[PDB]
Amino acid sequence: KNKIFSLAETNKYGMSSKPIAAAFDFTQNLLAIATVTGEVHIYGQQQVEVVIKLEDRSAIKEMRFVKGIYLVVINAKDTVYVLSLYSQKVLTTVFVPGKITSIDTDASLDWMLIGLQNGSMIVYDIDRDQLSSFKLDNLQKSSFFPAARLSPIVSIQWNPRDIGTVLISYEYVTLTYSLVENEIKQSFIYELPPFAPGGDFSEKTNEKRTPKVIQSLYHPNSLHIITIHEDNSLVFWDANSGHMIMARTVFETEINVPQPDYIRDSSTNAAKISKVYWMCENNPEYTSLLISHKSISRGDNQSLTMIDLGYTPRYSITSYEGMKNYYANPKQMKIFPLPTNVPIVNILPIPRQSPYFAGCHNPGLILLILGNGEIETMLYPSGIFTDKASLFPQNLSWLRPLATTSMAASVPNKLWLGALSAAQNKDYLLKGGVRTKRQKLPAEYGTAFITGHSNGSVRIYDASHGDIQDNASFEVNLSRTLNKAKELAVDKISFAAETLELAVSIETGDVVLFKYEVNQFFRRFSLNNTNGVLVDVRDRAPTGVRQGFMPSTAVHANKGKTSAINNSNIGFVGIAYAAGSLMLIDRRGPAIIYMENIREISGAQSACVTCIEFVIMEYGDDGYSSILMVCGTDMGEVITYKILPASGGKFDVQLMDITNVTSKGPIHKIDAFSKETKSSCLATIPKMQNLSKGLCIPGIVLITGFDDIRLITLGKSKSTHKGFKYPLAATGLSYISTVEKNNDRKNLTVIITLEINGHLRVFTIPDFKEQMSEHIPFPIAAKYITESSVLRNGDIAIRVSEFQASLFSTVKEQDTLAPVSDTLYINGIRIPYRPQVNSLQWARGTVYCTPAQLNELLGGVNRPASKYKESIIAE
Ligand code: NA
Ligand SMILES: [Zn+2]
Repeated sequence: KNKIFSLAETNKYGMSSKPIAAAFDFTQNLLAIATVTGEVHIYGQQQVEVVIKLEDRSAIKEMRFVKGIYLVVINAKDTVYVLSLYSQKVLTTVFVPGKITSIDTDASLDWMLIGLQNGSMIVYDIDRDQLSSFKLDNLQKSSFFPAARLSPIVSIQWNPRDIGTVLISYEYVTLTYSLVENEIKQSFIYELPPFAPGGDFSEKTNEKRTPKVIQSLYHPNSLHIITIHEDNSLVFWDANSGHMIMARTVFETEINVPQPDYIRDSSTNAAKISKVYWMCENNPEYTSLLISHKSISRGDNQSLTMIDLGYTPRYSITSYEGMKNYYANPKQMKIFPLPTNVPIVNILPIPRQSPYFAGCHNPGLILLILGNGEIETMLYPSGIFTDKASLFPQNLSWLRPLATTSMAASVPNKLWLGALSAAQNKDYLLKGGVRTKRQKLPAEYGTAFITGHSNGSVRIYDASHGDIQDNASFEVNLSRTLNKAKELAVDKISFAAETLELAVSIETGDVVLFKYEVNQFFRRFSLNNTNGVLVDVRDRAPTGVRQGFMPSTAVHANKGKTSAINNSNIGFVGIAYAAGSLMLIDRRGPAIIYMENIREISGAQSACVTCIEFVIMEYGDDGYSSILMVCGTDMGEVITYKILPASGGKFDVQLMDITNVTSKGPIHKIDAFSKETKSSCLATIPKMQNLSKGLCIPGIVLITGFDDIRLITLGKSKSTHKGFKYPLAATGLSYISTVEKNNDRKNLTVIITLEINGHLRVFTIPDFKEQMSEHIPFPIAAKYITESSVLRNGDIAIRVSEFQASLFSTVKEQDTLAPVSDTLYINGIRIPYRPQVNSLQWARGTVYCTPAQLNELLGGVNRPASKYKESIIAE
């Protein structure tokens, strides 16, 4: 009933599925990340983010930004899509005649080279949506190995300084090809004589070998090239003479020389090479190689290796031996240990100097997408990994690193907005696009989101995209507060919205308290230093932050993991431990005012308290309101405590009673409302101050069990209950206002419920008359569904999966403005001049070719004008 309620999704957070591939455009300075189900997220400065969903739900293999206005996306079905960063829609879909095994594009060119399984190479005109007549047959079969198996094209790359030359690798031969002269310029075939050790994974060292090629790359100067093979061999060649300069691996050289008495001196089990990147610094004369390794076993066997080659000797005055010396004695080699044992699925360097040199021009950061969906960021060349949420839009923080817990709360905008105004994100990395202003009409309450991570970090921000809320956020790190590096996974979180206080529990059982406030402005700190349970960590506050969530106390009970926590809005914090202990702390102090193991009080077989809540209402029938701490146990028991203002501003704790309320344990949600006004009875400072008035407010407490809800009156026996067909995921009370008369404001208190399978319901209380019944529109993960939070205005924040959350509204009538999108493409940004062959490095030998001339070669003299408005715009 009630035309008042209607289910609608208001917002999405994180990603609807696992990230699988990424790309970056230097010119527009935008980051694109694609998922396993065909969605493409494009990010820019601050919170700029646009999502484009492909018709096909197939996974994305590769993406490239071209001409600064197009995004080329290729899915698993070898279907090529071309997206417009100008109109934010798909411009064309193309099915490729064959299996795509390699490609290459260039930010300044309209052409994409495509290698196929059959070893052929075709060229596609991205700008005019047409295939070129230019096609290459399998050169390996026709010119080098006719009797060999039909080889596919393993890799293709545009010559860094000459758009008219391309580097092509087949399995057993690599070669440079001139599109202008239409002929093979040079070839390179890596052969090992008998007794040559070869790469770490080389087999039958006794015979002659031609180890398959897995990748080919041009040296930034374009005069040398490297070929990497299956045995892990790294071979450097002079691109013009074809002379093989030197063959080596990460640990040795002269691997091409026969050594019948060779013995592998390695205390490190080899890791097969996955991919290689040739980087260069601001000044192209300095370069380095970044190498990734496919794991063996399954334990952190995925580290990155960097070989800094330093200054490249001048080509014209360096002998082959000089060059061999250059490659044999790197300026430096360092291994970058990956924080995780999870396999890397995609590596993307983030260029800082220009879009050239295959997008590796002075990258100060490397983006990594892991098989589990986590996204890592490693500073280059330092190798320092960072999880600073502030570096990218907040929606990406759900991935860096994955959230282990989360919640949402209705917070009063009064002080909330003041805190956000002073917390704008001023140090994000991306610069592209413009965030479209989406001003949200004022409200007394806003929505705060809070996430915990395996990292030990906790992110805090507003779920809205308003002027002040959109780009504001806070991040607190327990690794600092605790001077710890392992065992930091956030287990539970409690956020007191009225006093902006925070309680964080970690996997060890320790709990740290924080509070939004002004800040005070050793390396030996350890919780085990003192014998006290309350450890002062006030001085462990973040250095340069004038204000924010500052730490105060660390709770070191040494009582195991927590079973429940609740930072009240009245200075008290309740903490329960799986082992049975129950603790009550008064922030005024701070001090522990109560601590007993509830197992010695249970009438049932209660092992621990599974839920804690603070209320101010009449206990039983004593005629006045009291401060009551209500606790639900894993066995359906409810324990009620009275918190009484005592002498010297302290408080006494009095156990009122323990009652076995339901066989549907455990109790995981507690709430309350007044019997007459049906307004919230959760404890608040103003309510606490009113105690001196001696008012009496009888109320009803809601006890949420496994699959049943109990309505009870504290201190009384009578009650009611409502059972559900499916287990309950989350419940909560909502307070709504409905106009109807002439300007009459009639409020309504409803309870909203979410079952673990995704079904959502709204009921009026205490009669429990259903007002709405609908299922969430998509599959939801049982694992995270229980983190969901019902909000004060009828909204509900739901965690759908490991990387996704959605905000839903249940109240139909709402002040909704038509959806709007951010701007991605910015006009007038000039794409720099591509590097050219240094007449100073290799004078002559090259054949200058302008893009105009390349366009004629590949497109023909009568190349049509494109049908895209984007073609002319991009000039
Ligand atoms: Na926001
Ligand atoms: Zn349903």
